[PDB]
Amino acid sequence: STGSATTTPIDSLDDAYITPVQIGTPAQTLNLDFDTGSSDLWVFSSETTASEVDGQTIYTPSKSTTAKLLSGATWSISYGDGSSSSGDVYTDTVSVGGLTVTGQAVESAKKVSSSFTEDSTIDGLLGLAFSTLNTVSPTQQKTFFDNAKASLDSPVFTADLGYHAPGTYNFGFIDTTAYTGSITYTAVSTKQGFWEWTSTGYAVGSGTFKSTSIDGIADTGTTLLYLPATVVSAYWAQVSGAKSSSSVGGYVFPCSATLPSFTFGVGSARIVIPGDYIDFGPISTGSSSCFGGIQSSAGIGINIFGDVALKAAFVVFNGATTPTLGFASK
Repeated sequence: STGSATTTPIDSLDDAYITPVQIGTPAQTLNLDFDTGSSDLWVFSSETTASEVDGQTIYTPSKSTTAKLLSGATWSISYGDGSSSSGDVYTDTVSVGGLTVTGQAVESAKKVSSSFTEDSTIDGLLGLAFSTLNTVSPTQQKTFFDNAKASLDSPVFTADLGYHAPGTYNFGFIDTTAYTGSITYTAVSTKQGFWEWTSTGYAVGSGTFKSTSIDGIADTGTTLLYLPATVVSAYWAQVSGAKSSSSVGGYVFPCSATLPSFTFGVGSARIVIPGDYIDFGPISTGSSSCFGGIQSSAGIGINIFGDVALKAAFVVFNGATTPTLGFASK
């Protein structure tokens, strides 16, 4: 089997991407944030505290003839941005782009933090990291990909995120029309539960490539590119007027600037992030200070190849017995 679904930016900055997902019988379609940095499929629901719902589409398990309460199971998650959610668990039929999993754990939110309430375009998350990070207790649950894997033509999914445009998540096959050149594969460590790999270095603009190992995670659920302070300083030093602002919470730059590109290494290959992808616009409405898309990871504890980086590539998440990642230009 295979599946193929279009993923669409939630706003003009590509702050996140939503993908339609069918849950239950008859189908209830919710727009979920596919997140390769976490492993819980959770949704706004008929159980979510009413004051914490503001425009989202909810899953109502009592209207699904295939929903079953997973007795005793609870979940609670906190994300790197400080957001969180928690609730109870149902199993139900979940379909993405024509690919159907029966018995998928659907985590129903009883509580969500303010940032989720405030984003009316995201109805929940669909985790695609390794199932060892799933938060369901006392019986940990499998991700949608883990459940589908055995049935897929090939045990893979791919992320093809657009810049200011829709893109595609495919399951079970690699669309050879969707990228240029060849795909370069690189080793993955699953020890932290993430799609964790080691980039071979970087370049700023037309500058010479620096060979240096950068361990980080491929995370579709993070907007920006988070890299060591040395690397980020070298990038922003090439932008007149750019500076790190403690009051704003990162590097800012004059909105009048033209940004240089940023290249990262995948083995002997190179992925080029155009400068425009690094512009996240005014820090507040009407300001001439703009927020940078490359930021320091020094306060995180891990480097994160988020959407800024991934949307410059066609990315293969290979869930074979020994997982690997593949990157191609496009």
